[PDB]
Amino acid sequence: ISPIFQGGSYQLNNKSIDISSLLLDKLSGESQTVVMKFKADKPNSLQALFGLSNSKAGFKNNYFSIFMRDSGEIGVEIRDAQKGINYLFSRPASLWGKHKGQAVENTLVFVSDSKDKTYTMYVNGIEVFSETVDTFLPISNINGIDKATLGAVNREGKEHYLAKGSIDEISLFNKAISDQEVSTIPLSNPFQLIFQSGDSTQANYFRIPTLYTLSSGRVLSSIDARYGGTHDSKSKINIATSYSDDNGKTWSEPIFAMKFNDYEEQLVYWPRDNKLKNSQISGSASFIDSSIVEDKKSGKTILLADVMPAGIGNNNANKADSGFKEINGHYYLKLKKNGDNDFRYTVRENGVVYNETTNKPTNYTINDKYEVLEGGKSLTVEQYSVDFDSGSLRERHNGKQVPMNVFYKDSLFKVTPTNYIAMTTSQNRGESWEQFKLLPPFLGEKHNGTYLCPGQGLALKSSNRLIFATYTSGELTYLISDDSGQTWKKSSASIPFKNATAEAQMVELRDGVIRTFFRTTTGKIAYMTSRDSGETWSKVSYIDGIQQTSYGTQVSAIKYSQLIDGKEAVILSTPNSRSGRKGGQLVVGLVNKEDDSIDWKYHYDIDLPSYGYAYSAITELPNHHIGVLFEKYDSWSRNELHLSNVVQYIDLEINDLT
Ligand SMILES: O=S(=O)(O)CCNCc1ccc(Cl)c(Cl)c1
Repeated sequence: ISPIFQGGSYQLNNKSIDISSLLLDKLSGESQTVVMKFKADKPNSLQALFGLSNSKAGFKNNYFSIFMRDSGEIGVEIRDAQKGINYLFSRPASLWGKHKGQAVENTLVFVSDSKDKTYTMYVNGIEVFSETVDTFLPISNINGIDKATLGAVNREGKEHYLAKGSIDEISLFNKAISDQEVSTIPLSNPFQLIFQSGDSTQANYFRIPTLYTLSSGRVLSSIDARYGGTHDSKSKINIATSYSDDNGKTWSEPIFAMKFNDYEEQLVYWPRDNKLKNSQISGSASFIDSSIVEDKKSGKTILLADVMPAGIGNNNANKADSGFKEINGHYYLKLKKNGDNDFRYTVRENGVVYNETTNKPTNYTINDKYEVLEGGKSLTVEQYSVDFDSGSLRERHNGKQVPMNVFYKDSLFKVTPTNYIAMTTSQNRGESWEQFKLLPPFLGEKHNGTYLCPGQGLALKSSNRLIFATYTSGELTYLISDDSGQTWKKSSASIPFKNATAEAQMVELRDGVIRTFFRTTTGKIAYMTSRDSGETWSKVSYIDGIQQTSYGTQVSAIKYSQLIDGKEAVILSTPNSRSGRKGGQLVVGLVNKEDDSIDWKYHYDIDLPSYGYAYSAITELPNHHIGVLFEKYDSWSRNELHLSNVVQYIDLEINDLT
């Protein structure tokens, strides 16, 4: 249907615009849709875009408003004092501000549906909230409404929540338009989604993006598909991948690179209220933090991720145990059987489960998918599904049987409750992945494993050498392979931090010269340099000119293929802020050939300083553009947990950055 009101090019310069005469007598019935295209690249701290209000003395709490905050949060209020109703619905990190230096046209669609008693908000083609109430309040049924306002709310004759921005288009409809109709509204998005709610992963949330450009020109991405809200393990998390064959313009339907099936892959709306938001899937095995590299020699793509057995995160990982037993320089995965107090079993060659107390082998074997077989027959466990139907999280059997895996809660044989690193490979550039294999311990029998640095591994240009950075307490532990990842050795590099989340990414400055940039606890990004392709490492220095928070954020980095201002260049991606994960930047550094020092010359503002930016992935696309896949929200903040579709991808050109 057509709009009851349509207007455009309104400039909101800290002065509201009265449209009461044009709009109020048009409103009819109890269901309404608002469609608004607006820019706000210099918003006030808290501002209303649109208001319907009773402006009379004594009715200051009788109004409907669409408001935003300078954090990028969008919301509505719907208030009527006589009815005793004060609704506020909102979601953080729903907005764009600027892209390539230009103000972004956000497309907002608000649906107020009296039939279903539901208020739904979409921004830029993303549903950010849908709220059903017992007692519905039509937005124009508020007692004594006498003003329709853009850029403020009129309360008792004064302008509240004054806005700075512009409304290029606004339309209103006396109908709650369907999800279908909403999907046909044209958008002006500066970004795209690779992974998203409702896709093949069926995860409602994603974190920890990666990007890597393959030699064929295919661009590959991996990511944590996170099911139990955005929480780090313990949770259910799979690793998913998607690729683009047209320089990032379109992306394949995701597949899994690493997956467990002890819990159903469920799209769940995780509670965001303070009482329940820390609910956590607590009995699922999980993966977390993936990293990708390509091997020139074999042509294989290699992907590593951390692996957790059921119930396990870094918080409760058996810190004193690698989970392997050493025998004659070889390492065997330990196993505990149902009923034993200790781990009296190991997995030997060909997956033979072996009893250690009596050195007898068993009739049990572990296959290649880490599944348990008895006498060659595959054992099963009943799968779990989760729900909040009771008003709190329940995890329960769902009637479905799945292969029994040693990482599962219900398994006859269980691995040690600690963190492992898994490896998988693809021989078709991400069209399918092999069953994963555990990497061996690198720091000994009684040391728990290191933590993978998410992002990229490094394929040295002038050799077959492959390197994946990992971290543990007191050091970076580089994993090095010269045989297409069939065997790995470690190279330890001390860092002056204990228990840091020292997420590190590498660039090859020139042949055999590696600079690693890493997250610290000091508020500055650190780096170290190797000049012998990763064998030995320099002391730690720090970058001036970029700020991080005390707890730090992952930093991504690449060596750009083309010279800039006649110099070799490196590009870093990180938030730039000592306050939160916001103020995303790409920082372009030029290498000084005299000494390999880096002059950080150009800073590109990804979006507003106050808008969220967290973990990130950067790659040079085959056409020399820059692809960026990043968490567009504050993934540390306890207020921005469990948001859908905030991991987003943009395309940039070098001239945009400089
Ligand atoms: O808190 S954030 O800095 O956003 C993410 C840190 N995640 C680190 C990490 C790595 C591996 C595991 Cl298993 C866990 Cl639980 C946490």
